[PDB]
Amino acid sequence: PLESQYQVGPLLGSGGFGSVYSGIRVSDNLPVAIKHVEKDRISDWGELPNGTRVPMEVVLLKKVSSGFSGVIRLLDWFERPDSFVLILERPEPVQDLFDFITERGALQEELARSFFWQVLEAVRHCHNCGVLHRDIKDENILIDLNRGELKLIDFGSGALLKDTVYTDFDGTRVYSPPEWIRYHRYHGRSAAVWSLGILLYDMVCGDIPFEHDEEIIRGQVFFRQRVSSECQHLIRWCLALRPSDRPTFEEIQNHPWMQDVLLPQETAEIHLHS
Repeated sequence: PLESQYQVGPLLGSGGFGSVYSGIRVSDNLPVAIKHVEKDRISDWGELPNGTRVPMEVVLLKKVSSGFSGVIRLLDWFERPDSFVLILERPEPVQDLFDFITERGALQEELARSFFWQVLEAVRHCHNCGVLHRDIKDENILIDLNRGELKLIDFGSGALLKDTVYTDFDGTRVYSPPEWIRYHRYHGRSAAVWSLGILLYDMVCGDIPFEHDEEIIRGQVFFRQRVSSECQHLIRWCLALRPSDRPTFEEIQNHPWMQDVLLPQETAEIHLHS
């Protein structure tokens, strides 16, 4: 019954995703995030096993809800006359990867390795559960600063994972692959790998490689910071113009740059001062 369950706090953020508030679960003082989405602004709608009409986001979150801490967890949701309200886990203290990179600059490679591996494990979990996120980027990744653990957030542009072609997209253009820009056609996993290349470059360089369609299409990658030969190779591989030339998730995690990753806790002790 909503009001008697949560104590609503300050606005955490807003945007294409909705409006997200800090909240507390009254029953156990649990930190939560309360995300509101207007029905009018809802892209596409889904399908609960019981068959009520909910936004796809709800569908996707439930499909990826489990013990695994690499993806945000949906705890409850409500329907209102003009909106849906999502109760989500909130780590505390937390900071997003965009803010982290803004505050700290280009990340040491040891750190970018730990973070990127964890992103890979989380996207693999999504795909495994039939979910394609479709907006992988620094802003949609939270860092649980205590545990050195990353969380994927905002599945509001996601879809069910299919093996046929997608002709629709509404994630972040600068993270979208050349085949979306040129043809308005992509395949889930290979588009995901492209965005993973953009994000890796973002971590090691402190900014994204392309701002304009022409740059995305041309595919030429310039390194503005000192980046190791192996990291450069991995990044350029993910950012292959032909989708079919892109690494599989397995090929990425077998890549030599990806060897000897730190544990999340190790990562926090060293790089998060914990």
